[PDB]
Amino acid sequence: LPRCDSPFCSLFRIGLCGDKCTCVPLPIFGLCVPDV
Repeated sequence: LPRCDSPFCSLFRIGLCGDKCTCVPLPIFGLCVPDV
C-alpha cells in the first residue's frame, strides 16, 4: 500500500493526509497516522 507518512498536519490543513491517512491535531498541529 502507498504511504503518506506526512511529517506534520494541522486542523487548518488536514490535506497533508488525504484519502489514505488521517492526522490527529493536538492541539492545532498533529501527527499523521496511516491506519492501513
